[PDB]
Amino acid sequence: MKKDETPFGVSVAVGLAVFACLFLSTLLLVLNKAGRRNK
Amino acid sequence: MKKDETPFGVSVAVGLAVFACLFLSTLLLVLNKAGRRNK
Repeated sequence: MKKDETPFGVSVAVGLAVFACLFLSTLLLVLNKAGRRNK
Repeated sequence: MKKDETPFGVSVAVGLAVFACLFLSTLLLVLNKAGRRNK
Protein backbone atom coordinates (compact mmCIF):
# COMPACT_ATOMS: atom_id res chain seq x y z
CA MET A 1 0.00 0.00 0.00
CA LYS A 2 2.95 2.29 0.70
CA LYS A 3 6.08 2.26 -1.46
CA ASP A 4 8.78 4.59 -2.79
CA GLU A 5 8.52 6.58 -6.02
CA THR A 6 11.77 7.72 -7.64
CA PRO A 7 12.34 9.01 -11.19
CA PHE A 8 13.21 6.44 -13.86
CA GLY A 9 13.31 7.19 -17.57
CA VAL A 10 11.09 10.22 -18.15
CA SER A 11 11.03 10.16 -21.95
CA VAL A 12 10.12 6.47 -21.65
CA ALA A 13 7.31 6.87 -19.11
CA VAL A 14 5.96 9.80 -21.12
CA GLY A 15 5.81 8.03 -24.46
CA LEU A 16 4.64 4.69 -23.08
CA ALA A 17 1.97 6.36 -20.96
CA VAL A 18 0.62 8.29 -23.94
CA PHE A 19 0.31 5.08 -25.96
CA ALA A 20 -1.46 3.19 -23.17
CA CYS A 21 -3.69 6.21 -22.55
CA LEU A 22 -4.93 6.06 -26.14
CA PHE A 23 -5.59 2.32 -25.95
CA LEU A 24 -7.81 2.79 -22.90
CA SER A 25 -9.54 5.75 -24.55
CA THR A 26 -10.30 3.75 -27.69
CA LEU A 27 -11.74 0.74 -25.87
CA LEU A 28 -13.70 3.04 -23.56
CA LEU A 29 -15.38 4.79 -26.49
CA VAL A 30 -15.95 1.50 -28.33
CA LEU A 31 -18.02 0.14 -25.45
CA ASN A 32 -19.82 3.42 -24.75
CA LYS A 33 -20.78 3.83 -28.41
CA ALA A 34 -21.39 0.09 -28.81
CA GLY A 35 -21.17 0.57 -32.57
CA ARG A 36 -18.25 0.67 -34.99
CA ARG A 37 -18.22 3.46 -37.57
CA ASN A 38 -17.80 2.38 -41.20
CA LYS A 39 -15.88 4.29 -43.87
CA MET B 1 25.33 1.01 -34.05
CA LYS B 2 26.71 1.69 -30.57
CA LYS B 3 24.55 3.17 -27.81
CA ASP B 4 24.10 3.01 -24.03
CA GLU B 5 21.69 0.71 -22.20
CA THR B 6 21.13 1.39 -18.49
CA PRO B 7 18.27 0.22 -16.24
CA PHE B 8 15.25 2.51 -15.97
CA GLY B 9 11.97 1.48 -14.37
CA VAL B 10 11.74 -2.27 -14.93
CA SER B 11 8.29 -3.04 -13.53
CA VAL B 12 7.10 0.12 -15.28
CA ALA B 13 8.65 -0.57 -18.68
CA VAL B 14 7.35 -4.14 -18.50
CA GLY B 15 3.75 -3.26 -17.70
CA LEU B 16 3.57 -0.21 -19.96
CA ALA B 17 5.14 -2.12 -22.85
CA VAL B 18 2.64 -4.97 -22.53
CA PHE B 19 -0.25 -2.50 -22.65
CA ALA B 20 1.10 -0.67 -25.69
CA CYS B 21 1.86 -4.01 -27.35
CA LEU B 22 -1.80 -5.03 -27.12
CA PHE B 23 -2.98 -1.67 -28.48
CA LEU B 24 -0.84 -2.12 -31.59
CA SER B 25 -2.00 -5.72 -31.95
CA THR B 26 -5.64 -4.65 -31.94
CA LEU B 27 -5.23 -1.81 -34.44
CA LEU B 28 -3.08 -4.06 -36.63
CA LEU B 29 -5.71 -6.81 -36.64
CA VAL B 30 -8.64 -4.54 -37.49
CA LEU B 31 -6.60 -2.71 -40.12
CA ASN B 32 -5.14 -5.92 -41.53
CA LYS B 33 -8.65 -7.22 -42.23
CA ALA B 34 -9.77 -3.89 -43.69
CA GLY B 35 -13.33 -5.21 -43.70
CA ARG B 36 -16.17 -4.96 -41.20
CA ARG B 37 -18.04 -8.15 -40.33
CA ASN B 38 -21.80 -8.07 -40.89
CA LYS B 39 -24.41 -9.79 -38.71
